[PDB]
Order: sequence, then structure tokens, then C-alpha cells
Amino acid sequence: MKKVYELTSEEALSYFLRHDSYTTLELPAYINFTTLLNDINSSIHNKKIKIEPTAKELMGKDINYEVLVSKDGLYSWRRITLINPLYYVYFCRKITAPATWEIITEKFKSFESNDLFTCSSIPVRKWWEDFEQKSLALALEYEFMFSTDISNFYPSIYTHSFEWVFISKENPGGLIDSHIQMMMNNQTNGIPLGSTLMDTFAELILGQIDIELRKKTNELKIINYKVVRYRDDYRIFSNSKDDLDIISKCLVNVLGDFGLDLNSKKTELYEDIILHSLKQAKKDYIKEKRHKSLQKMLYSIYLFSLKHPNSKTTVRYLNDFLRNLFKRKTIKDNGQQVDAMLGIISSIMAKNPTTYPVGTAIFSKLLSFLYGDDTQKKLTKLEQLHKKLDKQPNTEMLDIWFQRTQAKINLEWSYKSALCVRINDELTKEKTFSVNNLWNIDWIQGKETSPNKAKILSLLRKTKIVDTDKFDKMDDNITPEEVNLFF
Amino acid sequence: MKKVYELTSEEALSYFLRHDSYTTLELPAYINFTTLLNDINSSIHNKKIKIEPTAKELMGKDINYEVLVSKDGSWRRITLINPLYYVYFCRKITAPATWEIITEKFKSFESNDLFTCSSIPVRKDNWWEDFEQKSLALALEYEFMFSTDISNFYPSIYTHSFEWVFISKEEANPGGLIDSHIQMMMNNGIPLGSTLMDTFAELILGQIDIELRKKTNELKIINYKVVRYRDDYRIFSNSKDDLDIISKCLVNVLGDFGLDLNSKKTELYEDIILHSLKQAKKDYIKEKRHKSLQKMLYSIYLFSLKHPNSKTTVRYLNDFLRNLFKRKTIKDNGQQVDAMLGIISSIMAKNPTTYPVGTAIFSKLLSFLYGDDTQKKLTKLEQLHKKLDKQPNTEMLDIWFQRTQAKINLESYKSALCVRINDELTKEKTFSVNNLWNIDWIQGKETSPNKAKILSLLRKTKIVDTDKFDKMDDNITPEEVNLF
Amino acid sequence: MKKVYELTSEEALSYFLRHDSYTTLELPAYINFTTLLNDINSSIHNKKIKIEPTAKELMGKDINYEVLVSKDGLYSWRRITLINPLYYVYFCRKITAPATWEIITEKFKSFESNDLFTCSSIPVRKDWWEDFEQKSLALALEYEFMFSTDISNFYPSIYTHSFEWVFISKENNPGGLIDSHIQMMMNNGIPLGSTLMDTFAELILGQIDIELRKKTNELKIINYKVVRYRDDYRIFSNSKDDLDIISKCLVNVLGDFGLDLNSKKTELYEDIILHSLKQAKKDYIKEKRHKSLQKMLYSIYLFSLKHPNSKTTVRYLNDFLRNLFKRKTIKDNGQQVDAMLGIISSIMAKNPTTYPVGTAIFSKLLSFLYGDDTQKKLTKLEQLHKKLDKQPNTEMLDIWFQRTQAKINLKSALCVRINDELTKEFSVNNLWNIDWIQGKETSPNKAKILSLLRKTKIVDTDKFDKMDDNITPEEVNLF
Repeated sequence: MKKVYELTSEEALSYFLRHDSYTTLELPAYINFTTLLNDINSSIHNKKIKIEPTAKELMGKDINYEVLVSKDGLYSWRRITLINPLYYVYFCRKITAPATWEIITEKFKSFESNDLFTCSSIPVRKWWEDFEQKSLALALEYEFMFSTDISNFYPSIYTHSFEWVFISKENPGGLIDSHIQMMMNNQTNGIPLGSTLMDTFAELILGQIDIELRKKTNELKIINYKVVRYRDDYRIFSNSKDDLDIISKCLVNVLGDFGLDLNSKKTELYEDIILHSLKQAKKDYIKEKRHKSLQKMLYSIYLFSLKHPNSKTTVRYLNDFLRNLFKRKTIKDNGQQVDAMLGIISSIMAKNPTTYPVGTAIFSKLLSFLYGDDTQKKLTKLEQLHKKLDKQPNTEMLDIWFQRTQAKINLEWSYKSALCVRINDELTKEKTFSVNNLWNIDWIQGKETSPNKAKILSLLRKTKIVDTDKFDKMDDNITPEEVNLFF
Repeated sequence: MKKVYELTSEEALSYFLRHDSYTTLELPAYINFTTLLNDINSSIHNKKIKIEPTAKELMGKDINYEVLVSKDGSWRRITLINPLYYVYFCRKITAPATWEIITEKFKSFESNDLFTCSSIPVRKDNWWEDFEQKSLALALEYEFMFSTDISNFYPSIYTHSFEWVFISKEEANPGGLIDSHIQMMMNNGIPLGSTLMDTFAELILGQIDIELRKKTNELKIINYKVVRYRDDYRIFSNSKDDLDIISKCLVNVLGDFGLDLNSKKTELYEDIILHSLKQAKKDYIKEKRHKSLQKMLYSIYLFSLKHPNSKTTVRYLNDFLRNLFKRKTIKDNGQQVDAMLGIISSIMAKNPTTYPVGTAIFSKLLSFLYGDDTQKKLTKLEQLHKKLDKQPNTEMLDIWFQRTQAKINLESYKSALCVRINDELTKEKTFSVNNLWNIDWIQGKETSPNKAKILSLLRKTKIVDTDKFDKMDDNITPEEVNLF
Repeated sequence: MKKVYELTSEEALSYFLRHDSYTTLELPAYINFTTLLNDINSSIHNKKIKIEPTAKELMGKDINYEVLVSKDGLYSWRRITLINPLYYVYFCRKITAPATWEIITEKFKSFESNDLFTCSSIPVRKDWWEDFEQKSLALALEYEFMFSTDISNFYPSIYTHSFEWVFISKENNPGGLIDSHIQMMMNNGIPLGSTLMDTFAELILGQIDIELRKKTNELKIINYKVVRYRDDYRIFSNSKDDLDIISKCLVNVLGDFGLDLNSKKTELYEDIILHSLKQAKKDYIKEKRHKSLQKMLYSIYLFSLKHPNSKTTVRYLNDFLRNLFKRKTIKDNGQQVDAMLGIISSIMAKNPTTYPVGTAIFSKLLSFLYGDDTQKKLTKLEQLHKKLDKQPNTEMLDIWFQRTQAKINLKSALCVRINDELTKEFSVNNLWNIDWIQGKETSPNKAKILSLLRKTKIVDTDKFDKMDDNITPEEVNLF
């Protein structure tokens, strides 16, 4: 498969306009932004519309749509950004321009010449992870390991560092620096998170830290080592404890120039490479007992959810429970056992927000057993489920996946989410779809009835972001196949 | 099925005169007290005998038979209530002049919507407990849980409190009927091991539910649910401040009944799913299924250390008996079988509740090795007796060795019940009732028409149903253990 | 089968001349010392060569070859001795003579009279739960408490002069012929490796048993039983006070032999079933069976860190080898295989006892990956040898690494002697010293002995090609 850099300019624009590359959220399948991005693209190419930004016009206006995922802790959240589709296609068309994309593709090819390092996180155009398989394999060659991570790589990048990538001291770097400035209030504070476009930018400076670390490396003559990397997750292998310490002090020096540093918690020099190549949550998943009883397995999942809270391994181990739900036929003692399993899975979600897709699928399929067709009694248990889970402060990701099950059981009866009310407009077949408080067009010059803004408003209000053809083909309950792609 | 309060007087006395109703001991299946208790009922019915006790006639006499079960470790005392006094005390309760107003008090417990009980006696017929499955389902509604027990509930029930579940003010009712007759058989406590004594506990526990509901409605605390099983309390609320105020009212209403809370088992939880199952139930789920017999039996032994004297070990041992009965041939009988006998002998040495299932696999393990050689098999069973005889109680052991030794040989006991069962098994004439139950309180000397016609009914009536004994297996079957 | 003392004089020599009896060291199947020693015997019986020892001539000369096994700890190693073949067949013929053999068998038979003491570690002619563990488990039916100990360093601390005290009292003795024949073959305790030493160790061990029962019958203590394996004691009784006076008597009789009990492994156990099995065996039952190859091999690595250099881990790598041999085609050789080669390489680089089985899974794994291309495989074996040569001693590595290397293509005196017999060239140089023989190499006596050592092959070429390319589970299950 082709990575982002060994493909052509026309292929890079077509790749960046995919709903996959636009935003990598745990979103239902019926949401698809490809047609909207590909319509506003060809409209700029056909000169039907014109996108022309200005730092003065853009300063002081919030542009994007931010969705909050709890990630971990439940007192902290991650700000995933839905970039304005108008500014996104324009910003994709500008870096995919052959004048600068030629420089970008060859800058990545220079990272491949850095032969000591291995970046397994470069985006690609579509067992165990390669980051782990590459670490277990090099134990045959090296005995020691240095694992580390970056505190907030995406939120702490000094945006002016992009200029330091292509040129040194004092170019596509200034182009990148200037346009993350146009969004996010011209603060140079951070870069957005939740897009392949933003990931491709991160790997440019990640590979540049890789370039500059090798430059300090060769000056001190330490060339018998290897590095396996995935985003900010660094793993340096060598057979000399003295070398790793020097490489660590050089890696903290190069990060000191880009305004970053190592996570003191997740930074350690290791002697058992095989032990520390896997996460502790993935190790305990191996030892979990295989159960045939549903309640025995589901209760075992909850206990696993305490030792490893808000972990994606809990979703994998919950997804396999959902695999066995569709395989079973009759659920004996539905009046007693099903009610008990509902309270179990409701508590797993009340403490682990990452399990909203699977947990809603668990709550949906178990209710198709207790109430076959009586959707009225089904809706009361979801409202009971929502009343509990809504006690958390930021529950927008719940409302989106709660809507997937809601839309297939009853469309006639207020989600309070700008995206969810937009989906509901396209689900209820409304005349014009809402765009207010979803994406701000105030940066575009003119009035709402101006020949340009009203023409762009026609695209935002008529283009469907929901594949109603796929939605009608989707099953009544959430299937494991819809969640299996989230890994 | 129907509850104990959903029965009329004609079938309430029928339920109370069942062997399961009379005692709840882990007695073998060839001792059914149904024929004795139902025939002495007819004697009072057709005026053959007269049974009317008096506080002065009965004060100072140990009327009932007592069997000690260690429970954990500290040993409980289950009471085999005197059959004469039992049927008199059940007929007076099932009298329609009082049974109509005892079940009426049970019906008022049903109107208490916030409280949910599952420990009411149920007229039975010929996985996951409801106490846990109900609490697991309540995590959808509530988030906090308050779980306590009543410390020594049965041994410390104030006897005069039975009058308080009907009328509050006391001066010079079914409460006095129960308060007066319980003090006659005992002399402060309540006997254990009978479902009649459980129905009395549910009335005083149900009144606690009613009185707590009156105290919680005056304080305007409405959003909570209670799941109760006898002593075990579980209160569910979404408010940590409401939950520890209902607690302060529970200790007040239990403080007026001479009761208290087990402070060692009193806790306010947050994970309802976590503390809905006991620790023994959780670790039982995690256990690896071993195909090897010695590997599994050794794993069961290690479980008994981390969970001393628990019914989960009996359930985990009963699965090993099901595996033994499935086997038809075992190999390496020399070193492997002898090592397994030593493993189970150590389990019973520290887990007294494993006496039935421990003797079960021991007799089944011996038949796999020594075969039909009754001499070598019986001598090894006596070697097991000598080891376990060091423990203080072991009265239940003699009850269950009697079931094992009788099916392979005949002729000890050293127990009034064991010698009586042995007399009924060997088919003698006069069954020994001399030291089993004290009938001295029956006014009149021997040979008199009342005591002699009662002695004729205590000696000639068979409590050991021999047709069932002749239909069982030589070794203890897993089905027998499953009934307990 | 029959024990070592239940064999007559003629077969006792045939037993001591067997390769699995000459050495218990885990060696490849193509090594067979049965041909060399048994042909040296027939040379002594035919008077073609006469081995005459002298305490003055043998003094100041290392007569034997030694191979180091790490055992455990990795900073400590145990010296396994391949006794000199000439001195071995001589010293084997000396005690197996009917005059001195009848006295030894009459002594081992006296150990049978000690009904309270049962030994399951006497050497026996060949053909789950070990008997030391199964017997200790069944005794829980009779007794309640247990007292398990181990002599601190039994073999290396035996006073060689104590072999007389097992046949005489204080001060022509049969045990005296052993005190002088061990102090001659080594610069003056008992060596390690040969079953001849196991029989000598069991002599005084049975005498510790006889002398202990004298002190316990004197103190009117009799209601107890003892299960023993070599120096591993397990004393059972129903009286904790009796057990402390039995142990206090065991340290006395052991102190009379200059022997010590390990303080670290000494405890009066309240629970027999709990401590009847080693901890590594108890955790082996707790391990979850895995259908995935990598999930199993990673679980093996985790087990080796809680029980380092354990023979229980060897059994559990052997299960992995049996599963590899069953699989016809491998699943995803590009990524999954290269990782498993690193897992086993890290296990062998910290658990030296896993050198044989580990080399086996290394080779079988490369056959699934690189296939029949031996050039691409040899570069990985060199990568494995480099990672493991960082260990200090190795040697045992090189022995089991020849078995894989020499089977596909052609450091120590032993591994080059095997190399000589695989090229049909046989230099006995620097392997067994012969300088304790009168005359030079030109003299007929020494020249005739060099001929028998050089002509007889210690490697059976008919078995080498008969063996498989990779080390099979049937080879590692013997050890």
C-alpha cells in the first residue's frame, strides 16, 4: 500500500478529501463527509466558489467544531477538531499544489534515508501491532531499551517549528505555519488533533527530530543502535547502557529546541525488552479466562475494566462479547439475567467513556432479547441508560452513538448537539439542513445574501453528510463489524 | 410457587410438617421426619393424645435435640425441635383465628414497595442467586450501595419483640402466642434450623422494613430501593447523603429490637457490580478447568486456603465428585490415588462443611483403588475418622460416615440420632428414644394412658425410610450433595 | 526395575560402563561413551593394557575434564566432571569386584531395614508427579506436620575420609578404598556428574539415616516417617515438639560428617499439601493454555522471570516445541516469526538450562521462515550465538549448538573432539590427561592407550544421520 508521500498530487487531494482522512473519530458509518469535501473542492476548481482567507478577517472567530473524547481519567478530555470543510479543502489544495507537494514528498523520502529509525505511524491510503512486533524482533540483536513519550506533542508544538524543518535557522514551512495560524485564533499555541492532514504534519517534524537527533548522534559517534517509533512513542535499542543515556540527553536537547520534552512518567531505561514491548493492559488480556457463560464473561469484563480503566483493550474484550451475542439464539432467564447484564454494561460505560459504541451495542442487542418488538419498553431502558450516563460533564460522543440505536427503533421523538441535530435533519428528511453554530462562515466576506456567501450556503445546506442509502441498509442493532474497524 | 403466607390453614400445617420444614440440616436422604410428624398430628386431631404444655411444667428441661455445625472455622447450634412440641406449636400457629392475622401482617409487607425481600419460605415441589441478580440489575437505576448484616440475629432476637409487630403499647395477639411458647421450649433467642423459626424471623424483619419505611417517609426520603435477604441488607440510592441517613435510621429501629449491625460487615460501597458477588464467587469463576484429577483436586485444595470453610468449596468439590462418577477407570492407582486421599483428608481437616462431599469422594476414590475389598476400604475410612476425630465437633461426620459405612457393611455411632438411625437401619423392635427427645414434661408417669400411647408412637414410628436407603448407591452421589 | 545394589557383580560393571551412567550431563544423542569405556574394560580384562595408579604419580595433575552448568543465579555455576575414562573403568572394576561389592550391597540392603526412612533417589537400571512428591502427599492422611530441609552443599562438602565411618567405627575397610581413590583422581570432596558418585553419596546418605534412627530410638521417639530424595529431607509426624528434637538430632549426625543444613531452606511446615510441591510446579498448573503460538511463547517468557533457570520452564518450552512440530504451515512469517526468534533468544540469554530446547525452537522457527536456505539461517544462528556468547561460561551452549550447526554444515576440547569424529580425521589433545602413566609417548604402554582412545569414536556417526535435522521434542524429553 502507498503511504502519503510516495503518491502523486492528484492522489493526495483525493486521499485528503476522504471521510477517513478528514477526521478519525469513533463515528457511525452513516456519517460521510466525502461528497461534501469533493463538492466544495471541484467548485473551487471550476471557479464556482472562491475561498480567500485573511489573518485580519480570521482573527477573533471560532471556525471549527470541537468534539470532546474523555480519553482517560474522566476529569480530562481530548479536543478532537472538525475543521471547517471550506477551509479544509482549501488548505488541502494548497499543500497538495505541485510546487510545495514536490518538496513535501521528497522531505519524507529523506526520512527514509535516516536508516537507523523506523516510523510505523506514517499514514497509509487504504494480531499484534507492528510497533510491538518490531520491538520483540530486535531483542535478538540488542539487550537494552529506552522507552519514552512526549507530554502533549500535538498541543505543544510551537507552530513556527515547521519553518525549521524545510530550512534551517532563518518554503513549505512558513506555508504550514501560517495556515494553522489562520484557524485556532492566530495564537501559534498548538495544532489541531483528529485528522490525517494534521498527522501528516506531525510526522514531518517527528521525522525532523529524527533527523536532528541523528546529527547529534554522529557527532558523538554512536552508530550501533536502532529506533522504533510511532508518533511520540519512542523506543531506542542499543547494547550499551552508556550510549542510551547519551542518546536520551541528546533527544531531550533536540526537543528543547521545538518546545517539547519527554513525559517523565512514561520514560524509563529497560533491561527486559520482551517484557516492556507490550502494554500492561494487553498483557492481562492474554491471561483472561475464556468463558462460555455470558454473565460470567461480562462480569469478567467489568473486573478487567477496573484494573485497566478507559482502555481500548477493554473495547476489544467487550467487542468479542458482542461477537458472541449475535451468535446466540435464546437467552434463558431473560427476566432476571438480562436485567443483571444491563446493569453491568451500564456501569462499564459510566466509568469508561471509550466503550460507548460497544456498550450501546451490548445494551441494544440484550434489549432485542428481553423485548423482541416492543420498542416502547426498549426506549424506556435506553432513556434509563441515558439518565445515568448523562451525569458526566462532557457526553457528546455518547449522544452520537446513542443516536445510531435511537434512529433505527423510533424516529418520532432534541439532542442538543450541533452535529446530532444536523444528522437528524438529514434523517428526518428536512427541506434545508442546519449549519448554524456548526461551522462559522463569518470569515467569508459579504452578507448572508451576498452572491458568494449565499452560494456557499447552498452547498452547506443542500449537500447530505449522511449516507441514507447505507443507513437504510444498516442493521437494527449495532453490529460488531461496525466497531471492529475502530480496533 | 406459592409463598408461605399464600397458604390456607389446611395446607399451612401440611407445609410445616414436612421434613425440609422440620430441619434444614445437611442430613442424608434416608431420614425423612415426614411420617413421624404427620402421624403425631393425627393423634392430636382424633383426640388420641393430649399435648398442652405449661410454663411451670416445662421450666428447667432441655426439650430439644441439638446438632452443632461449625459454620466457619466458633460453631453454630442447629436445633432438632422436639416433635411433640413442634406439632403442637404449628397447630396453634396454623389456627385460622391467628393464621388469618399472621398472613395479613405478611401481606402488609407486600405493600411496602421500596423494600424487596426474597427470603420468604416457599412451598417447593417434589447458578446466580436472586439476591445478587436483583442487586446487579439496580446499577442501572442507582449508583451507591449500603450493605450490612445483623450480628447474631437469631441468637439475639428479643423474644418479647414478637408482640411489637402487631401492637406497640404493651401492658397487662399472635405475638404473645409466639413469645410465650418459644420461651417454653428453650428455658432471649430463637431456635435455628427450621422454616417455622424462619417465618418468625421474616415477621420481625418485615416489621423492621415497615418501621424503617415510617421513619424514612417522615424525613421525606423516597428515592431508594432495598434488597434484603434475612440478615443481609442492601440499600441503593443515587445520594450518598440519603444512603447514610437511612443507615442511621436502620440502627435506631434495630436498636429498639435489641439488635445491632455487624460493624465488620457494615460498608458504604460505590461499585455495585463489584460488591454484588462474594469474593468466593469471584475467584471460583477464575479457576482453571483441569482435565487431570490430581491437578484439579490439588487446585480445589488451594482454593480452600484462600476461602476458609465456604459453600463455594463444597460446590467446587461437588464438581470433582461429578468428574469422579464420570470416570470408569483410573491409572497409576498406586502413587496417584493414595496422594489424592491425602489431599481431601487435609481439606476436611480444616473445612468442616466439606464433610458430606469429602466423605463422598473419599468413598468413591477408595472404590477406584481397592475395589470391592470391603476390609481394606473400611479400614482406610477408619483412618480418615481418626484424623478428623481430632476436631472438636464432628457430629455431622458421624451422621455421614453412617451413610457411607452402612451401604458397605454393618457394625459405635456415639450419638442419640446416630444410634436411632442405626436401630431403624438394622431393623430392630424398640427404637431407642431414651436420650433423643425429653418427654418428661408430659404430665404423668409411664404406663399411664397419655405417656404410654405417646411412647408407643415414638418407638414404633420409623423415621428412616428404608425403601429410599435400599435404592441409593453405595457411594455418595453428587445429586445428594446438590440438594443442600 | 532393579536397583543398583540388586544387580550382581558382572552386571554392576556393565551398568557403570553405560554412557547414561558414566555421565548424567544433558548431551546430544550422538554422544555415546559406552563404546570407549567398555572397550577399555575388555583391554584390562585381556591384559592388553594395565592401568596402575599411584598417589605420588597422580598428585599435582588434573586428570578429569569439567563442563560448567549454570544451574541458577547466573553468577554461580556447578562443575560437572567427566571423570577420566582410564581411571573410571579401573575404579569401577575395583568396587565391583566380588570381594568389595558383596560388602557394599550388604550395606545398601541394611538401609532397607530402616522401615521409617524411604529413599526414592537410589540409582536404578533403566530400560506429572514425582515419587518424592506423591509419597509426601499421601502421608497427609496419617501425619499432620512436615519438616523439609536440604544439605547446604552435600557433594562438594563431603569429607572423603568419612567413607570409613560408614563401614567401621572411629578407627582393610571397603570405604577406605573409596577415600583413597577419590583423593587420587583429584587434587585433595566427591565430584559431580557420574552415577558412581550418586551411589557413593547414597552410601553415606543411608548412613545418616542409620545413625539418625539410633538417636531417635534412644530418645523414645518412633511415631514418625521420613521421605528422602538425595539430600532433600521430608520428616513427617503428628508432634511439633518431636519434630524439633528429630531435627536437632539430624544436625548432630550431620555435624559429625562435617555437613550443614541450609538455614534458608529450613522450616517446620504446618501444612503438608501446601509445601509438597515446588512453587514453579504449582504455578505451571495456573498457566492458561494458548492456541496461539506467540501468545504461548510470550507466556513462557513471563514464567521464566518468576522462576529463573527452572527445569519447570524447560518442560513448558518443550510443549511449545511439540506444538511447532505439529503445525504444517506457519501463520504470517513476515512479522510474527521474527518476533518469536527474539523472545526465545532473550529466554536462553537469562535461563542457561533452556539452551537445548531453546536451540530447538530457534531452528524449527527458522525452518518455517527462511526455509531450506541455510545461508539465510546461519546468519541468524550467528546472531543467536553472539547474543548468548555474552554469557561468561557458555560451553554447554557450544555443545548443543554443534548439534544444530553440524547437522547442516561443517572453542572447547570436547566440541572439537566431536568435530574430529564428524570429519573422519581423533585428537584426544587436552581432553583427558595421561601423564600419570610411566614412560613417554614412545613407550609401548602409553602408545597402546593412545591407540584405543584415538581409534574408538565417542560420536556414533550411524546415529548422527539417523537423527533429525532439528532437535525434536523426543530428544529434550529425555532430560
